[PDB]
Amino acid sequence: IGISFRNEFFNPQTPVNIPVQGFSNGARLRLVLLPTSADSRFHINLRTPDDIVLHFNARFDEGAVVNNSTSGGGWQSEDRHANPFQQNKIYTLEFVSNGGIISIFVNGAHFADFVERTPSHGVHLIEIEGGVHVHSAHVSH
Amino acid sequence: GISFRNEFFNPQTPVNIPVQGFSNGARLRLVLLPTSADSRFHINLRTPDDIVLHFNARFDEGAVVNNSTSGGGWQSEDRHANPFQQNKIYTLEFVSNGGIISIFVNGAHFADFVERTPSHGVHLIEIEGGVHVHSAHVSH
Ligand SMILES: C[C@@H]1O[C@@H](O)[C@@H](O)[C@H](O)[C@@H]1O[C@@H]1O[C@H](CO)[C@H](O)[C@H](O)[C@H]1O
Ligand SMILES: C[C@@H]1O[C@@H](O)[C@@H](O)[C@H](O)[C@@H]1O[C@@H]1O[C@H](CO)[C@H](O)[C@H](O)[C@H]1O
Ligand SMILES: [Mg+2]
Ligand SMILES: [Mg+2]
Ligand SMILES: [Mg+2]
Repeated sequence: IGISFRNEFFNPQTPVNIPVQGFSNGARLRLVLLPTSADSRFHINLRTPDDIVLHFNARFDEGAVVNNSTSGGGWQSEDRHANPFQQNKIYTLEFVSNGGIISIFVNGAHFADFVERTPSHGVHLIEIEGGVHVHSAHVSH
Repeated sequence: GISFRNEFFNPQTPVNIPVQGFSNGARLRLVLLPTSADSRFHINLRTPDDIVLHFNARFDEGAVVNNSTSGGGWQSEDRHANPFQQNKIYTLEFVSNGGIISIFVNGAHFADFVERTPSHGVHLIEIEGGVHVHSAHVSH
């Protein structure tokens, strides 16, 4: 398992599954991504050992982003947003976690807030799956 | 394969740390406690072909010796006083400055080491010998 002096990795293979030491107190995850036509959805999960704190799901089949989470392994209430992505275009997607709110930006502009339902301090894994190519992934605490 | 856990605690010696991104400004910070288990310990910063810096604390000789390899053979030593005592805690930091690695102990400059081969491609840190590692941290 390799680490980086800049906490950044290029061209990781999907599905990407990357350990992280919590995701709170101002942690930022920056992804440069290209949604693909290989699947009609892709998602990013910020997972603790027990639950998903945030599941961010881009859905080209439904024309939406769906955010949700699990508690005791069951899905909670969905937040639905417009889909800010187009397949085969490049996006910089950032998540920023502080004070129980995970703020989400696309190409530098605020896209949505997610009010977490389980503490993001317990996050231990960043998972990226589905119809998406990850060009780069970076975490700053 | 890859991890954003750039700081970790209490790894067992010997520690093998696969790394990338050792460029100008990169900093390795270790909190260590030398032990009586062996009269020496060392830190190697390696590329896939050579040791860029072998930092070796020696309680038997009363010195730190720095060196490097070319084609697997040792080059010329730099020898310094030993700043460490067994069973005391030290923060040891190595900073790449794009050709000179600057080494600090407890926040004070200890020594510079002039690289004998470029270190851009350092891919592996090893920590071995009579030392307990409380933490390792890579950053800029
Ligand atoms: C299970 C429901 O089925 C579909 O028709 C969706 O429109 C709903 O959102 C549900 O899908 C599930 O939604 C969760 C998040 O709430 C996950 O995205 C899961 O992958 C998806 O199957
Ligand atoms: C082989 C030499 O043995 C003693 O004379 C030491 O005082 C010298 O420093 C040499 O020791 C070797 O030094 C290299 C670095 O030049 C490595 O530390 C190696 O482990 C050590 O045996
Ligand atoms: Mg399919
Ligand atoms: Mg500089
Ligand atoms: Mg400089």
